[PDB]
Amino acid sequence: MADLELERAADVRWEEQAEISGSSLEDGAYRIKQKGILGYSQIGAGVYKEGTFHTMWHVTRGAVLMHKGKRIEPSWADVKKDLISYGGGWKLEGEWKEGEEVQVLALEPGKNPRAVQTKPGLFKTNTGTIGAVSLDFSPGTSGSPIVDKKGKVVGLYGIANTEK
Ligand SMILES: NCc1ccc(-c2ncc(OCC3CCNCC3)nc2-c2ccc(-c3ccoc3)cc2)cc1
Repeated sequence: MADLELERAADVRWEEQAEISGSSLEDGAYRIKQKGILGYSQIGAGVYKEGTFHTMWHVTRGAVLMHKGKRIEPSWADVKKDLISYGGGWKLEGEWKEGEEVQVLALEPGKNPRAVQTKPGLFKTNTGTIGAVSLDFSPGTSGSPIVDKKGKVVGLYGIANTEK
């Protein structure tokens, strides 16, 4: 049994002086940490909204999450979409405009949370036109929330569906 814990990194908010383009319980952004003999290790990042924890399927892999003294049990998951919901249905219905710049609240392992302002790449798909945000963060930065100018979570780092 892998020991997976949640650690709050910061508040989820859009930052006006973020940093732009390239060159890279309650609510908030949490890191996903696994207990190891070697030491603690961050394999993912998660978003906590309306009492529901959202992360990537591959970070959690369906494993139970420990937060404080209380355990966390997954309600819903979608392996093809790489999304896992803990304690409630998916609460993140926020959509990208497809025409505006976004901020990724990156939570790289061992590194302070930072907001970076970038414009997602756009490419066609059979389902719909999808925005792609691709950066050189460590793997353990997967599940880092992506927000619009409104400060709503438009996607999780790892993919950003465009619906205008
Ligand atoms: N681990 C990275 C990754 C990236 C994209 C997909 C993927 N691969 C294929 C795919 O197909 C589109 C389906 C939409 C529902 N109907 C069938 C097609 N979608 C997606 C997808 C779409 C949206 C998200 C997302 C992130 C945060 O909030 C939503 C994550 C992954 C799978 C793994």
